Amino acid sequence: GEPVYADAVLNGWLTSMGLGVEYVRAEGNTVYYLDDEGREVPVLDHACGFGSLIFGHNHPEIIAHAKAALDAGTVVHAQLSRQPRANQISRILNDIMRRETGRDDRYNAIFANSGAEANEICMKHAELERQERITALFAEIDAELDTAREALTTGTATLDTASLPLVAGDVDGVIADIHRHNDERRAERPLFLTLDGSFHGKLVGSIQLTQNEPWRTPFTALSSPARFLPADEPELIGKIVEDERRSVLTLSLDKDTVRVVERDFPVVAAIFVEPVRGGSGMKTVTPELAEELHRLRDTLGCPLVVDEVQTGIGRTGAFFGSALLGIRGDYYTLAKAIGGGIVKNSVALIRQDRFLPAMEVIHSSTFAKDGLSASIALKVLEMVEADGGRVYQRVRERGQRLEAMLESVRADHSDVVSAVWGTGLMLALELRDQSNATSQAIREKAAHGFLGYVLAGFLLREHHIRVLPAGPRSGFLRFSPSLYITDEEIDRTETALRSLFTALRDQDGDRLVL
Amino acid sequence: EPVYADAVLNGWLTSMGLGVEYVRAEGNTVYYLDDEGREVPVLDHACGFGSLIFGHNHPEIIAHAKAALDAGTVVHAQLSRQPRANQISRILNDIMRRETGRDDRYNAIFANSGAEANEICMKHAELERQERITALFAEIDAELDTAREALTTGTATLDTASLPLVDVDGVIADIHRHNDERRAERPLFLTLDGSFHGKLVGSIQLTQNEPWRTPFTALSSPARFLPADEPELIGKIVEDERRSVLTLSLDKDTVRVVERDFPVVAAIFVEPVRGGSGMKTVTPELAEELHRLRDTLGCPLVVDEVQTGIGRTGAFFGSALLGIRGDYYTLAKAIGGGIVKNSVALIRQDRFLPAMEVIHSSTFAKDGLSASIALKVLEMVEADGGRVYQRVRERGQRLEAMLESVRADHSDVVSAVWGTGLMLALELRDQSNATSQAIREKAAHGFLGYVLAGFLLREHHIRVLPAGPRSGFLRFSPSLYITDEEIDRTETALRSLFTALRDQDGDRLVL
Ligand SMILES: *Cc1c(COP(=O)(O)O)cnc(C)c1O
Ligand SMILES: *Cc1c(COP(=O)(O)O)cnc(C)c1O
Repeated sequence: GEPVYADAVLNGWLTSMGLGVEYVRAEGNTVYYLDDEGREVPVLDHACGFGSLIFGHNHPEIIAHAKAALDAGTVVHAQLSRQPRANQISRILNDIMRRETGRDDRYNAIFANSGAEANEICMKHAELERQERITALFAEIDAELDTAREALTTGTATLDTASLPLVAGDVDGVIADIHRHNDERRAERPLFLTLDGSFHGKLVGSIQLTQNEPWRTPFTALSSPARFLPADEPELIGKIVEDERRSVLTLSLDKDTVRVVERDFPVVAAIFVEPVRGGSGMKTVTPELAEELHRLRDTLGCPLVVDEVQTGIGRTGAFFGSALLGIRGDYYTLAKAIGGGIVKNSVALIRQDRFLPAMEVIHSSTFAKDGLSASIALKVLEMVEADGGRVYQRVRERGQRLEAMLESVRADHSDVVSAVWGTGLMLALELRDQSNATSQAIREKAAHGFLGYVLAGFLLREHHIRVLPAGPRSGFLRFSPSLYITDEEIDRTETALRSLFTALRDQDGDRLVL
Repeated sequence: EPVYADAVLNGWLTSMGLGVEYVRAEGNTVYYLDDEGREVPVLDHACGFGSLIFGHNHPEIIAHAKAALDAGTVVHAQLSRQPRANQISRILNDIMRRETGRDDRYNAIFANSGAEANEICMKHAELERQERITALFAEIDAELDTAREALTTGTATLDTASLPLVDVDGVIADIHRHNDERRAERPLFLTLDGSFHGKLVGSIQLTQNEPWRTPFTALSSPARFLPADEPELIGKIVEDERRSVLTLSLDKDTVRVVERDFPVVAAIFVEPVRGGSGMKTVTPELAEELHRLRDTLGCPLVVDEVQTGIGRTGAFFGSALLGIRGDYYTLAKAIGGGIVKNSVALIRQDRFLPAMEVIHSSTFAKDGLSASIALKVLEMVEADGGRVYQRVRERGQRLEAMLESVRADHSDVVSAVWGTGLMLALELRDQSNATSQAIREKAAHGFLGYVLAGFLLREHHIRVLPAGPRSGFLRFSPSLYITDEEIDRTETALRSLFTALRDQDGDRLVL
């Protein structure tokens, strides 16, 4: 009935899913809402900012640091001055990367405010690399034209007319039609390669790189497209990228004879990959696929960009998921957990032998590289590295525990659960399709793509546990809690799930759907 | 030695005379350490490029933030009820009504930066454009259906003079072919000359500055930059951009293929006060041209207030001050209170498409901490019957006067004072023909303003930063707590600078 200035549709929808609740306080792995009588009810949080809260909500040590930084009158806005904290942060990340990959590469850091902004820095820099490639090729092509003409008009060579259906009739005329052709091509828009089910952001550039169809397809006309390569079938990937070859024309001299010929054009600006893929449902990159991506990157001459916005800061059980999994990228990006659960920060890391110094003075952003997020970033890095790397060891063993009880629930409920996916504290259950379900109310939700959200509402209202779905038809349930998740909390989750998947088995849509 | 960020950026700042690290900040003052380790106070006229309307680290904002942290505010609460967003949007809606007189209502989508706010608007504009497109293409079908069942059932003949635009069935196919090429063509954005709307893949296309933009041209839809001083040229430029689709029109007896307008323009962007042109305000003449265009093309007018907003012009909304009736608005910078990162797109509710609010999202957006701080900042700028704007206006008047008085005595080097409220700038006269070789070389490289800012820093301990595409303006956008004595110290600093520049003393200016 009444005026409403945000969230109306979003709120309506959440309520019907059974998720209309306001959390008023948070600490550790627990968030609180108020019941009818005004009491705080504790809820266990498995969503955790979609992975942002590796140390839980409002970790005391991070809050203290932030308050100290505020109390010291940290310079938050200090644009175009010396801010050595950036260098300090990038130095630490560089060290960690060496230690986890064995490789001795060095990286330059550009800081931003979100994961999508980090990736789009990489997009932009990739296009800078591509333009350099293009300038170098076109320069060569000129000199190949020059040489062919001063051989063709000075005596010494003839133009083989079998070559001519690429473009003819006459010398200067053919040069023009080649210049024409190449310029059309040069100004054509680049292509990005990404993986099926990829999620790389939702901004004008980065949304094109995100699989999910209702999120992307409305905005298709805005920005350069990506091809989504199939992860399970690496053998199809070679052919798909071949289809995307485009050539430019030039004149090649063989002392005596001159021919017009095709010559490779760089259309692909970059290849993007997630070590663990949210939108496919926490599926990790296989060694097979990593090797295909390395081939492509070697073959095309473009950077491989490793999106660690979600997988990074320890959640997989190393700092870098890529290092765990053996993905040798050329750019890396980071965000989410680096803000410590309280602020917004992100970073692109770009290898220094590819880095183009223009980028450092032609890209900028008002909020980026601020002092407060900077200081908090140094803190978070301090904390995950502490005590000889014992934090990763705790991530790994907490993850092992949680994967086991998840695997044990599957085993008893395989009629509704297909698979457990993921690694470390970044895990998911795959639900079996329920579009053919007995219960009319369940089946209708499944048809609408809302099954997972509905199940998450059951978990909430009946077991006070907060889970959120992943995947394009909300067909996965995500678990990415903090490393402080207790065994008793993991037991309470096992109880909750067995209850859920027994109701689903029984097809009890009265209980599941509101 | 090894170096992991900022090497080139730092090298450059040092040579401009701006290589300094600020270690602490309070009010309108930031501090660096001298050779002996003493804190040196510097007056800050840059102020986060306008973010610090209440100065660095305002006690009242710091206290609020610490309290919010101490209460265990829910920062990450995605996909739950976060009523603070609604509360923030409600307040902005009330302020807008009071300043425009208009009784329009606005929906809020929150983001993490000004560029993200604007790109929400870009995206939503394209959603509006796709709806337009679906409606037109639907009509065109029914115009085709009707023409064919008239052409094959007896009753009409196809006028063959029309045909060099494109058998019957063959022509339908070639029309469908044609229209689909057009449909998938990329949209156009209109913006103003010298516009700055962001530096992300989408928003960079909307930013004039050439070395920032032109490397990335191929990535995203282009914008046409319309000339602000010459509104009369704008009509023609937008005409050149017309594109048609083909359809079949029946005149009972006779049937003709004809051109029909296609919506290519997704949105028009404008800043009430234009950073990249050097704090030039939109004239009534130009506002009226923009209103024409928007009425004419059927696309939204997007008002970028990322910089001009939260009071800096002397109203909350610069657009309201200046009479720009936009359809979307965006806000950022000062709404983060000088300590956090927040932004918002406001979109009118009769244009708003509800899909947007469940198909766009962002991990950091709408977080609890920035939210609470946003409510605080709004509290503060609205307090005491609107006395804060009155103070912005009268502080701005003071500062504009001494700037205007410096110009008058140094018009041989200063062209103009631009801007309004506490958002002001001096325009420098071209020095590419300067006597001093060192000055002239810097001016040629586009580095003149930065060099002058280094003089101001090292000799008068004042922090100014340039604006404009050849760094040919000096910006002044201090906090509303700027004192008269601070404004006097700036007048002294400038007279000194512009006397050295007059004398062409490149030993003193260029280092
Ligand atoms: C700074 C600025 C922007 C971009 O703000 P960010 O937070 O850096 O994205 C957009 N428009 C104007 C007028 C600006 O001054
Ligand atoms: C959430 C996410 C992003 C986007 O991060 P934002 O800060 O919300 O822009 C990018 N990549 C992955 C893998 C993500 O999970």
